[PDB]
Amino acid sequence: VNSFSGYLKLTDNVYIKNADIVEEAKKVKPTVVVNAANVYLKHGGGVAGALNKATNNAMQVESDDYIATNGPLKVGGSCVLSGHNLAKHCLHVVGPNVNKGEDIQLLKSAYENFNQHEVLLAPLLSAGIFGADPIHSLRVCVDTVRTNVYLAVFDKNLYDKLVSSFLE
Ligand SMILES: Cc1cc(Br)c2c(c1)C(=O)C(=O)N2
Repeated sequence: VNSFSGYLKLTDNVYIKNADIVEEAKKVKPTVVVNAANVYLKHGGGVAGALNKATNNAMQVESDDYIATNGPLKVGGSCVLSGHNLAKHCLHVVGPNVNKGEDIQLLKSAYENFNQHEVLLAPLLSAGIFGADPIHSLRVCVDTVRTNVYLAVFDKNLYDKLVSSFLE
């Protein structure tokens, strides 16, 4: 459990690896995997789509039941659901979608959710379709998260860019 290998230590508590977060979850068996969620927990693409596909749609079936009963999340908010075959727990965190005019300031609130878990496997929040600058997201992660966070970045050129930012 929580067998993270090959990570680069950026700060006392933030580590980063050029890896596919699904293959990391399968290798590492983390207590917590973080999903880059939306407020309706519709896992139709990006990390959310990849994680749900890896669970054989278990995640989407559970999420649909959660939303029908409980209503949507708030931007900056989170819920803990089953980690299925990937982790003990999935922390579904909603970062702002700046592509849709949501406030980038809520990225701090999104990362604050990580502090309720001792160790996490996570993507950068508000990246990809959510439209935030990934170098900014990593800075907010480092500034906000006090617990141990292992970041998985799939794209090599983005990974090198991110590492060249805290180290150059
Ligand atoms: C200055 C600098 C830049 C990059 Br990208 C790096 C490093 C150091 C590392 O040590 C590493 O692994 N990637």
